[PDB]
Amino acid sequence: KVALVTGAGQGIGKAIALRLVKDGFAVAIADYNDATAKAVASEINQAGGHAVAVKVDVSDRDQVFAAVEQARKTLGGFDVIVNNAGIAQIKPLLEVTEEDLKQIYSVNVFSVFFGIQAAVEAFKKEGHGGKIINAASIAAIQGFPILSAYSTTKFAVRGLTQTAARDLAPLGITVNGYCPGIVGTGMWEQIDAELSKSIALGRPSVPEDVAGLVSFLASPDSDYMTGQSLLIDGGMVFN
Amino acid sequence: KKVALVTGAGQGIGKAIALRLVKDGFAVAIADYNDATAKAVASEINQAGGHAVAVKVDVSDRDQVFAAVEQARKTLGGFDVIVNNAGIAQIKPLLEVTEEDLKQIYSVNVFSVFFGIQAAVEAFKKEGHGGKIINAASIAAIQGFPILSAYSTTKFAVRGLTQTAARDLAPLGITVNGYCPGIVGTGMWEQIDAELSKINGKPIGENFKEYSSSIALGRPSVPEDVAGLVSFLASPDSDYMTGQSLLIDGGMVFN
Amino acid sequence: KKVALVTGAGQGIGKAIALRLVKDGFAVAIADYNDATAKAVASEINQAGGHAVAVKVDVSDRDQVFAAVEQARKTLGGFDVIVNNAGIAQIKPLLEVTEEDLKQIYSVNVFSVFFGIQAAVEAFKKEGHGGKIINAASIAAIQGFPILSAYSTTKFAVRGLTQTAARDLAPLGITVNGYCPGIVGTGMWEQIDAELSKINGKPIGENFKEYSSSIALGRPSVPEDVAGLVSFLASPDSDYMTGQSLLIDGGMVFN
Amino acid sequence: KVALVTGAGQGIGKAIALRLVKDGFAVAIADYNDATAKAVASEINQAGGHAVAVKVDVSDRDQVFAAVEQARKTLGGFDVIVNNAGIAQIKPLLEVTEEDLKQIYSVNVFSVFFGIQAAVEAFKKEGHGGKIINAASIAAIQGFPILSAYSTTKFAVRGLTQTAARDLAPLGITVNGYCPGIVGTGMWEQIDAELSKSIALGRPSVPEDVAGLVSFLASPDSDYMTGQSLLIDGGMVFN
Ligand SMILES: NC(=O)c1ccc[n+]([C@@H]2O[C@H](COP(=O)([O-])OP(=O)(O)OC[C@H]3O[C@@H](n4cnc5c(N)ncnc54)[C@H](O)[C@@H]3O)[C@@H](O)[C@H]2O)c1
Ligand SMILES: NC(=O)c1ccc[n+]([C@@H]2O[C@H](COP(=O)([O-])OP(=O)(O)OC[C@H]3O[C@@H](n4cnc5c(N)ncnc54)[C@H](O)[C@@H]3O)[C@@H](O)[C@H]2O)c1
Ligand SMILES: NC(=O)c1ccc[n+]([C@@H]2O[C@H](COP(=O)([O-])OP(=O)(O)OC[C@H]3O[C@@H](n4cnc5c(N)ncnc54)[C@H](O)[C@@H]3O)[C@@H](O)[C@H]2O)c1
Ligand SMILES: NC(=O)c1ccc[n+]([C@@H]2O[C@H](COP(=O)([O-])OP(=O)(O)OC[C@H]3O[C@@H](n4cnc5c(N)ncnc54)[C@H](O)[C@@H]3O)[C@@H](O)[C@H]2O)c1
Repeated sequence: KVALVTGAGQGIGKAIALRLVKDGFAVAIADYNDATAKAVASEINQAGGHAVAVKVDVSDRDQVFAAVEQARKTLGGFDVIVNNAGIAQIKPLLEVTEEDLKQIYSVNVFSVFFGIQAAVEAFKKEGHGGKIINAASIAAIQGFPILSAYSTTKFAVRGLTQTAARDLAPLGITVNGYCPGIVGTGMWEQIDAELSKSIALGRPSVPEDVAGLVSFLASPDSDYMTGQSLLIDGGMVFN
Repeated sequence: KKVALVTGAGQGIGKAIALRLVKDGFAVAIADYNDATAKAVASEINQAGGHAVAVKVDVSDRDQVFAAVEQARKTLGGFDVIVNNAGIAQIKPLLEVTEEDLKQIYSVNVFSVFFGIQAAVEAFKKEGHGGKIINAASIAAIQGFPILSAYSTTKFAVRGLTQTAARDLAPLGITVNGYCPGIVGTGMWEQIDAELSKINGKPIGENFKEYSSSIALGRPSVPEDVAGLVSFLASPDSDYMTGQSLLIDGGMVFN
Repeated sequence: KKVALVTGAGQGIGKAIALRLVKDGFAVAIADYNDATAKAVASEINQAGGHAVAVKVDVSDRDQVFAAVEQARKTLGGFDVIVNNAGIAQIKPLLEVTEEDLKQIYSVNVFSVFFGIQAAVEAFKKEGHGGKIINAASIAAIQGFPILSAYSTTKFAVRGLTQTAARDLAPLGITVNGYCPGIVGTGMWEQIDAELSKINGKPIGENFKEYSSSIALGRPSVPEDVAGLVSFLASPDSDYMTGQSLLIDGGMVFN
Repeated sequence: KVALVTGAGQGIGKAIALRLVKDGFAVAIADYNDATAKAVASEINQAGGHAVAVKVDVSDRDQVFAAVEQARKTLGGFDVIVNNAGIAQIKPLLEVTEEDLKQIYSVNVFSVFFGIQAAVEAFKKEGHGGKIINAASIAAIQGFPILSAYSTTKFAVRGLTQTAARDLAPLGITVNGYCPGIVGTGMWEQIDAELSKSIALGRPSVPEDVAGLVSFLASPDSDYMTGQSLLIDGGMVFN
């Protein structure tokens, strides 16, 4: 069984990739950062797993298709895609520009359209169904202040997860999403700095928290679940 | 007299909204990319005793949106309400959606609302008071629709924007709410039904009926249904409501 | 003149709703278990030119609810709107909630709405037309509140009832919607704040303030805020809306 | 590790119980039907697992507490409770009586209050946190026609899951729920008969579908998730 994870060079994506390896997947480590992607892939291969690094800008449709097919050929199948890559824009709502919007929507939303399309083609090529797993956010469930552009892209991903699930279900292809809360990654190590210029369980999130949920969404135990965006936020928003 | 600007007011839901707001006592800027229909609606209002001005604007263009709001503020002598209503539909199987499709529909359906919010906030500040921002979402913003994936995702984005902007702008005394129509017999559903017909081979009208079979109240919607809700959202009775996307869909989805 | 019955109309939100519906032109039945306040509010309406009757009813009693609606229908000469507003709050840590607590609050807050719906539907049929059913939910029906578990669960139940009844009754031309107030300074929050104070030791008023810190618009709610929404829900402008629970909470939760 | 599952004599509850056994739990089979409960418990024990049958009417607070403590003593711990027992009332909205409401609320809602309270006491006794897992329904997310009383009880359970999660999180106790769709069990083999007098994946649900989700909710992989009601309905409602 084969999975491709975008943004897997670090943070949540990396934790997801390592957990899927533990679960028995061969994993394509897809990232625009080929240095971290190759480092993660090498770590997996050293430890006896099976991984390959693929460089891709997920806002580029051709590169997304190329990444999926490369994964499929090299790893010998294709069963799961995790559309995880994304960026945060910490800019006041009134200061958001058209260029900002074009960038963040291409990276956070169009990428998921492209990933869905490429994955479905690979599933068909392999002659079976599959699982599409999308990174949303708590900001996809309740809009977050000063992260206005970001929030709206994650709402769009939530919507995409629903509509794609409806359309692809007859093919035996499911589409679900995960909604992290506040996770101490590089993303929040930039949100932190830009913000300067609630959790029921009473602790911030670690990438492994999300990885555990994605393990379920990649497993047969989630076969009959589709179109859902699941919160693993330590109890911030209830849905 | 308070002042409202309604985008996409040349026809359909926007036109109905504009006419109802006139009835409620607003002076209204009729904003549309279609100059002829905008002028026609404005003329129809002025000849029936109301006060309206036509403003040609492509809402996907930020500079034009600011220009439209400023023109409304100057000509009508105030600015109290903006209705971000203009939008388009795309009808295409998910796997066939192109990057160009996405760039177009997000520009028109989503970026436009960012620009409308920004322009209105600046106008409210120049007028020295708060205000109301009202966004056209959709039932497709609550549950994603089959064969209209691009459209559905833009409306989800508008729903999210309504929430986020409501949080951010509340300290300024500015509220942000949305309306979610169901299946409304406008030019847009004429288009949707026709394009669905080409895809699945069902005769003209049949797709409209099947998408409408889910409606509890047992009839499709008319633009006036939506105008009534927007009247509330433009009135002082909605002053303490913000961040909400309200369904007036005859009972298709419950939220 | 159309006819509305409002339960819990002796004081607080119910009283404000009743007075606003009178302003809108309804004849109103003032329904309350408190006979004195019901009579007082009815008298206050009649002495100011409106038309009202006081009806003593325990809404947890099905026979009394039917009797109250029938009395309203006969005395006021019609029946068009019912507002199921009467309710109580309990304030108690989750692990300390008793079976007797549950039996009481579900009887008053939930079963009452079943009975109101049933009584109103029968009345609408006797009058030979459709109608509007309007239920008091809560922000606690959308997100469960700490230390008010019993109350929160009853309001979730009312939210569900609003949806289910909307589906079932739509063919009869009867709509069912709900309103979700936020933090409203009534006798109920006087009680809640006092009981929370006894639990966590914070001075009177401080719990009310902390529960209100989440409000985007930066002020607690007054009953008039809710009355404005219910005015819309009682008006023809909401005819095509059904099954919805609408938040007017100053921006605490977004739905 | 020890789990108690109510309504485990048959249907979804039984499937949940058997899956938790496979996962390594000792399981208390709790039911008002002691015959089926004892049969399921015996099946588990015969196969090398560890189970005990407990008779309980979950609408009876004292019996719920007694069942939990019996499980705790006999099986040697207490880590998970699954509040699964419930009934359906297929009665027209206008025909619903006060007696109907008293019955269905005591069985479907009060039971979950009681189960939560009893489980928390056992968790404290054992000196650790735990997992509370509640059976909601698709009818808890969108109200279902002609199942009006039922729908409202499941909405209440959804609300209870949220509020209890908020209150119990500081104790390291989580509360989540599962929302089955249309499952071919004895319950729908009564709803079927009373109804007489949409699924994206294009097939009805089997009890094992739900069991897979509950396995996740009983596992460490769900530790950071709380207050959520998760749909596994084959794509009927999206949340
Ligand atoms: N961090 C949080 O608290 C949080 C909360 C909610 C949701 N999320 C979501 O989870 C996902 C992962 O977040 P994270 O915190 O690990 O982020 P991160 O910034 O730590 O990692 C992002 C990774 O994606 C890669 N990437 C960025 N843009 C790319 C592009 N155009 N093409 C290919 N790769 C690209 C980066 O190189 C990086 O390796 C994101 O979608 C984020 O929106 C994160
Ligand atoms: N069933 C429905 O019709 C339905 C349902 C849900 C939501 N909505 C939403 O309601 C809104 C109005 O829909 P409608 O049915 O009245 O549509 P319509 O096609 O009848 O009218 C759209 C109007 O917007 C104008 N417009 C389009 N693009 C523009 C641009 N870039 N700049 C300025 N003006 C532009 C058009 O000229 C036209 O006058 C839309 O946002 C739509 O998404 C409609
Ligand atoms: N912050 C808030 O006050 C708030 C917030 C959300 C929802 N609500 C809901 O709004 C509704 C009105 O609340 P309020 O703040 O005006 O309450 P309140 O306590 O001020 O008034 C309640 C009224 O209901 C009457 N009543 C109580 N039990 C009754 C019974 N069994 N039969 C008949 N009448 C009965 C009382 O006599 C009283 O007149 C309630 O359903 C409440 O749950 C209130
Ligand atoms: N079957 C479905 O399609 C469906 C859909 C959504 C939700 N659910 C929920 O899943 C849960 C399990 O449903 P199911 O279909 O397996 O039901 P079922 O009728 O097949 O099994 C119910 C079990 O609970 C037991 N039980 C009933 N009342 C009890 C009481 N008072 N005390 C103790 N035990 C009692 C019964 O003896 C039986 O063993 C229920 O809560 C139901 O509401 C079911």
